[PDB]
Amino acid sequence: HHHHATIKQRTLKNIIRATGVGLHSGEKVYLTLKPAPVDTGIVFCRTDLDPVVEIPARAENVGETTMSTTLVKGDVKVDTVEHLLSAMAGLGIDNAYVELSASEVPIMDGSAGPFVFLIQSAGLQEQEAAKKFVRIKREVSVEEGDKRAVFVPFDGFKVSFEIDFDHPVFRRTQQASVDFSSTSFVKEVSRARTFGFMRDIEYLRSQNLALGGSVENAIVVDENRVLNEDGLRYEDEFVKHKILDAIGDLYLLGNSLIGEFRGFKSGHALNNQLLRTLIADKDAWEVVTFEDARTAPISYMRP
Ligand SMILES: CC(C)([C@H](NC(=O)c1ccc(C#CC#CCCO)cc1)C(=O)NO)S(=O)(=O)CC1COC1
Ligand SMILES: [Mg+2]
Repeated sequence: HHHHATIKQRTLKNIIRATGVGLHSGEKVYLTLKPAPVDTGIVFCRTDLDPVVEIPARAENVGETTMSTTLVKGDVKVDTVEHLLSAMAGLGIDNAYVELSASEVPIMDGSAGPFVFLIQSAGLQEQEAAKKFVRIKREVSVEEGDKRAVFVPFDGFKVSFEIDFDHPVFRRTQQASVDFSSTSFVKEVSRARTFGFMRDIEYLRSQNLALGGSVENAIVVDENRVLNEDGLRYEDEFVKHKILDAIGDLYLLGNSLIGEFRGFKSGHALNNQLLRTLIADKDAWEVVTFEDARTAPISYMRP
């Protein structure tokens, strides 16, 4: 028959298994993504510990936001969740358990591409409960110096980002806007790899960071050019990756957004400051569901 269909929560149809290396720790890590019940959200599970330590991927659990987005509970951390969370958000996955055998999510090829491929191969499962969205109803802005991150009301979901690197590799706009109620996360953004400049990578290594980085999982830039012999996947890959990171960091809200995000030189730390300010300002957002997908401002691929 023909009639209104609620937009439903989604989990995984099948389990996903992957093995990789942490970008910063260099450690080998085994990843298992599992389906989860309605209203679970995304939950990270350190299965190398006894007992297993579980950390919901929510803004309140964000520890340090230095080089990557890190979740903390007591003395236990899960590092670099942003790229996997970007894949979850981009495919509309509400509920899943993410089991990790080590403290850091594997970096894969530096983008969300391998995650979206593994998830879409396994397939998604719609669940018998309405999907909840957080709708921006007032402008919310956080700044620190010359960095800015803002939420604005928008009947859809749209992310804009601008970076301002003074570096010969950008002699480029350093700006991109993507409307995901219109274009596709998989198409526009998922394949954008992380990047680092050699000067900063050298410092990071001296601090026991970036230990797993290489041309196999990152765009590596020296003082003048990209060192990866096979080049860039997009002419604006750097700023597309900033958008990927933003989508992942924003999914620490625990629900998909109906609104617009605008980032100027933002990063994990300011992104999370923006989420904490939004959450505290309950006049600026509300939780909504859609009983008829045909009238909703957002749509999703077939599962
Ligand atoms: C883009 C970022 C937002 C971020 N990437 C990292 O932290 C990172 C660090 C090291 C490496 C590496 C390597 C190597 C090698 C072999 C040669 O020896 C890659 C990526 C991110 O994607 N977070 O999600 S960044 O902060 O701008 C990254 C700075 C550092 O310069 C710019
Ligand atoms: Mg990143």
